[PDB]
Amino acid sequence: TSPNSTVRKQAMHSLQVLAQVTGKSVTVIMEPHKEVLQDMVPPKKHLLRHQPANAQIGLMEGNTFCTTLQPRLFTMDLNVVEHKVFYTELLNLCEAEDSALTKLPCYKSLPSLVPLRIAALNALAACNYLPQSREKIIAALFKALNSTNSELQEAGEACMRKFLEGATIEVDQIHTHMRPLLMMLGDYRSLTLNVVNRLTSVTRLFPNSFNDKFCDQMMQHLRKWMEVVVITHKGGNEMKICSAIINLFHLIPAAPQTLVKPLLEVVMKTERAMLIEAGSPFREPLIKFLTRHPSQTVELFMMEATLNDPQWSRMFMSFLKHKDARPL
Repeated sequence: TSPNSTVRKQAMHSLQVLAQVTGKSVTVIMEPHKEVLQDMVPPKKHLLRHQPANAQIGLMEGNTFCTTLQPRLFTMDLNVVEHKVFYTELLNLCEAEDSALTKLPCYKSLPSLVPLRIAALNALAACNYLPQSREKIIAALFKALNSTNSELQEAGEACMRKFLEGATIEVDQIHTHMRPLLMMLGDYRSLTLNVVNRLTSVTRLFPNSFNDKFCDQMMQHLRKWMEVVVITHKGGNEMKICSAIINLFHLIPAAPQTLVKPLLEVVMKTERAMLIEAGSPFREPLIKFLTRHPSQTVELFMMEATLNDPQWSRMFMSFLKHKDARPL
């Protein structure tokens, strides 16, 4: 529970090393000592609001560590007053606005709340075994997963991955929590890089969520974004938007093989307009998608007319030379 992040992480790593060398588990090693944690896991004698931010993060990380062990060293029970207080503080920290935290004196001087929010989210995701909590925890995890902050988004994805290891989540819950984002992406201008990153995280965690019609909508949006990229190039983040959208396809299991032809056509059109082959950032995600349907790609490229057309032949040769193109 040390406030010093280096010493805390080295102690946790040291306990894991000791468990690996001895062959015992971390819980067995920590079990006779755990008396020394009784005041800290969960924090009893002080409210976290009174404690400095570094101490708060250290206590939350220590709680996450003790609760994440395979046999839990401490099991939180919401019937215990201190445990409910700690859980409520974690929920408030995850849910509250940045301005509501800033007015609190302990946070008032942090350069960024984001490390505190990540530590709180990790401490909340560790409570996957309490059946009463799950709805609020899932709501907080989805709020973090939908955060415009990149670091908070990645932390939300990781915490959701950690939470799903010990708790189920229903498809209805996913659809209800993701409905605000899915409704907004009807127009192509709404597809910022953050939105596509959030969709990527959702499809990584929950592959079932997205179906064929979503892939068609993403294809239409990608066509419009590639047209915008070409217009911008002719006039002189859209390239990253395009690349992320293409990368989204190979992570959706419901993406049909029929997408290969329009995807190749739009990438070829954009590259020909921009006159780029080596510097094209569309090849890396496209080859990931093509390797998922290698027979369709080979049959499309190995057509006589397509092998005569020098541009398509060049694109085929470039794909076949790639490291990931073993299926092709």
